[PDB]
Amino acid sequence: YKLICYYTSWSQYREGDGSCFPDAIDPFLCTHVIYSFANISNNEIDTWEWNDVTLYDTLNTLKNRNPNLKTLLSVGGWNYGSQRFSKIASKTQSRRTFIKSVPPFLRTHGFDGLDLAWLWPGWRDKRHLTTLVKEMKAEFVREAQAGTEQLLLSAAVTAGKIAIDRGYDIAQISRHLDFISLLTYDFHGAWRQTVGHHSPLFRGNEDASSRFSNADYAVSYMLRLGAPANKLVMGIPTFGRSYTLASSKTDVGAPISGPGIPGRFTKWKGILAYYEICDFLHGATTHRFRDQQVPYATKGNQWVAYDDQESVKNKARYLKNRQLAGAMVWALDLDDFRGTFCGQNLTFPLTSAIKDVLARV
Ligand SMILES: *[C@@H]1O[C@H](CO)[C@@H](O)[C@H](O)[C@H]1NC(C)=O
Repeated sequence: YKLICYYTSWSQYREGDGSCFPDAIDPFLCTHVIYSFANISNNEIDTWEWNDVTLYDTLNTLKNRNPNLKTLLSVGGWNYGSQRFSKIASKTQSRRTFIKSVPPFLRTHGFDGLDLAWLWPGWRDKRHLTTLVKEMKAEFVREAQAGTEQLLLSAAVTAGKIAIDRGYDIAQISRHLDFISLLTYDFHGAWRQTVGHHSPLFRGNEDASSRFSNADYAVSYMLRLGAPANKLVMGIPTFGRSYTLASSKTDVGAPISGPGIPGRFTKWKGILAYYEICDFLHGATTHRFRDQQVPYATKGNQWVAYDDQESVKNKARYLKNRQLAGAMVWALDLDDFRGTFCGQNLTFPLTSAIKDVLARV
């Protein structure tokens, strides 16, 4: 079973205890740690932060403690224009420059592979993504003849049916990819004017406005789309989402004035790290969507959907039962990485619960 964990670049800038560098990652936690994100500049893979070269180096030295640890670099993300990915991929010359540029850049900085994070191809892009992947792999195949062990290639895929049909030819890319991380935690559109959970595992009975909008839909659908189970990795979120409430209504359908106030360390309207969530829980009312098997919390005018040791465990049981290749965590800097907030001393409490479960019979 793989445990694929993301680390984010911009996490180093958060104040006081929120500051995370790759130094803090326990090297026996994950099987694969993925650095996010890399830029493309001059049609060529490239660093993003001013000091990525250093943080790459600090991450790749975690390999000294655990020589088996695999690392990847992720290209794209959202700060980065789909538009701009589209331009690179849809032309045979910009696509060629970029692909050729990737192996020596990985080798130089000590990575074992590439993660493609194009969020997200439009329908005109679908056929180019397929070509990118296909030719990117052939290049990793060509490079391996040089003696070093073959570079890994993975991709991050949205878990919403619409976005899947629109941008991906799953049958085709699964052939060349070493795994796919399914982004099963963006299932509650913020544009909706009500409460709701974003990584439910099951639809629930509550009403069924969408039956497609849950992890189990996403996984069965990829499998039916011809993604083999052994190349599929289910995404588990480590953060929560928050919404300010339009009333004292707090249950299914409860109306919303908008996103929740910024977390103290992440300072982003609508999102909270698990460590800022454990602190929010003090003085909160706690509930669990029985059917969707994930929790939520509320206090003052603030309502929060999130994952916990129990829901994270339960997802890991589900993916084993389904014989998926493993789990993906978003993300190491949003787990309680210091272990100081969440009562038990335990650091990376969310990621360790998964890890503990993956090891079970
Ligand atoms: C990424 O590359 C683009 C295009 O070359 C460049 O203009 C942009 O500023 C780069 N972004 C960062 C953060 O380095």
